Amino acid sequence: LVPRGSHMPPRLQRFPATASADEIFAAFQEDGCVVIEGFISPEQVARFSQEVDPAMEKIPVEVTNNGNSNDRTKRFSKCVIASPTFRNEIIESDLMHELCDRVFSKPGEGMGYHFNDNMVIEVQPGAPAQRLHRDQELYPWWNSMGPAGPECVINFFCAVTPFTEENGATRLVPGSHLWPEFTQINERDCPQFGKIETVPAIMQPGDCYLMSGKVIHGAGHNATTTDRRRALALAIIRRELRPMQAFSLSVPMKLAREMSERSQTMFGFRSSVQHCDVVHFWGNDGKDIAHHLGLI
Amino acid sequence: GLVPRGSHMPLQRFPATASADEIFAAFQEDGCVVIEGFISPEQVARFSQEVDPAMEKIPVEVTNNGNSNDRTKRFSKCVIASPTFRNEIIESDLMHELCDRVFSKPGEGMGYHFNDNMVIEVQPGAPAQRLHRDQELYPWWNSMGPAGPECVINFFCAVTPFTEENGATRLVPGSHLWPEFTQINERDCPQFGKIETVPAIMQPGDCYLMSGKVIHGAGHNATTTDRRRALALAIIRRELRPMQAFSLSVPMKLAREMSERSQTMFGFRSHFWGNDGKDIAHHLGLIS
Ligand SMILES: O=C(O)CCC(=O)C(=O)O
Ligand SMILES: O=C(O)CCC(=O)C(=O)O
Ligand SMILES: [Fe+3]
Ligand SMILES: [Fe+3]
Repeated sequence: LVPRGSHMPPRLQRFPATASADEIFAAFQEDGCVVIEGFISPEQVARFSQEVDPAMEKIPVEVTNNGNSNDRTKRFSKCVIASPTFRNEIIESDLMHELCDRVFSKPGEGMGYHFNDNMVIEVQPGAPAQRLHRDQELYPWWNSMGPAGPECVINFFCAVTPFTEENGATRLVPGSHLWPEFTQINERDCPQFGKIETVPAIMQPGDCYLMSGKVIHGAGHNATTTDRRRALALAIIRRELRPMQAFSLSVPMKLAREMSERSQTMFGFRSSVQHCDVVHFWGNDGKDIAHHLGLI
Repeated sequence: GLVPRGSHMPLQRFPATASADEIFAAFQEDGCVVIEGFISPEQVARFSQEVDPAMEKIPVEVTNNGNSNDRTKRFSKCVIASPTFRNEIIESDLMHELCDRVFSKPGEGMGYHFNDNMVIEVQPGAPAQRLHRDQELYPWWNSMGPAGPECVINFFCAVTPFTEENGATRLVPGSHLWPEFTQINERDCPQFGKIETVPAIMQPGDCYLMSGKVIHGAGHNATTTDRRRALALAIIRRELRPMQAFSLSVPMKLAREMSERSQTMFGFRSHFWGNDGKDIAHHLGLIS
């Protein structure tokens, strides 16, 4: 695309949502991130945006006097409550669960993952760029295991409205999941500070990128005047890690009863069973918590 | 003069009235430490009585299969079953004092919450448990070695007395400072078979605070009638998932009677475990 002799920026691989999960996972392993085009259908993504739009209108845009604050970005996590399309269809992506199993699920131990968050992230016009970071920084000890550590968290980060370089599409650093040392990206700790090359995740509505918690990234500057850049972050963690949202305590049981068993597991309405040499996480005295809740 | 001069020397003891800094210093040195009278004598007796009808309804497995349920009863509904547990035992200021030093960072509130409230009662004849570190439950933790942060700690309280014969836990002090944290088996542990233990001999109300990095295991209960009953207060970093879904099983009535700090321990109160920017205690009806 660029004239010969031009520097070539890093490559984000792209696959259709009809590609095999093995093909997409291979790219995720090589680079730490990969675009899945059509992850959500344009009709599903439009119904979702319409369904969460009243709640987004009620959230005020926060403007502050520190640019390093990551302001002018609306954030909304009650996707299940607000959106039938989200809870009936979006969280039922088999391709999403196929990839989560290839990341998180251990032999004969059931689902190895659950939801960390379901966040609509709408970056307002003029919002400053977000600091470069790894998402596993949320679990502060994880970087110390280096690239040899297991996965903490992954994110299916979906374009709800278009992602462009101008409106603040996430800037990603492919291959940063393989750097020898994982530090915070600051002047004191990161030798490459200020010299780190990123690439934007350009996406159409319904596209998503799957991104390892080991990948350096940061929301871009929204340099536009009118583009509210809407995203949906499906953040998925190991079953042994604590979620950012107490979904089982805020999502009503009426909606829990309508969930598939794997979706109840995702939100903590149903337990999981790990094997330690010769134990339930999130259980109830040896039983699945789903018994006590009436979920059978 | 603690062992005969010339002999090989083979676990410090403090009273609950001692300072948390003194108990924590020994905890840092050895990875475990006894706190005598951690729960008052009348409290542990009320507790034991209060959970005895729960324990009598637990059938005993006689399996010879080598897992931790072979002739060992385990029960986790201590808040539901015991007023003494939820009203007094969990409201120990020292427990929180020590939890703050293990887990909390300045300006960030409580850095810890409950993993489990488990009554463990080793039945007569139960084989000894496998040697393990409690942080094996979070399976990547050993890979960080002794430089890694603290994962889980356990206030392991004697409910009936612990003897060398009825199955008192065998501890390996200082195993939190070994250079490699491995599984403790013949295949993975070069020191297997030569690992030196000390038993945790305790009266009712005593406990030992143990680090999740310390190797240990329950002993064989070679007796005929002694059901060695224990109470394990497993506490984890706030970033880690509990083994019990306490905020879904403990009724809202009892949560309303908890202090703000106990609500946080059970997840009735929230960073992590929030509700779309707000404390989950708001939606639950727990903030004034
Ligand atoms: O909004 C974006 O594009 C990035 C958001 C993000 O990376 C985060 O919130 O951790
Ligand atoms: O019962 C004991 O003495 C030890 C039990 C224990 O360590 C466990 O179940 O994790
Ligand atoms: Fe991020
Ligand atoms: Fe143990």
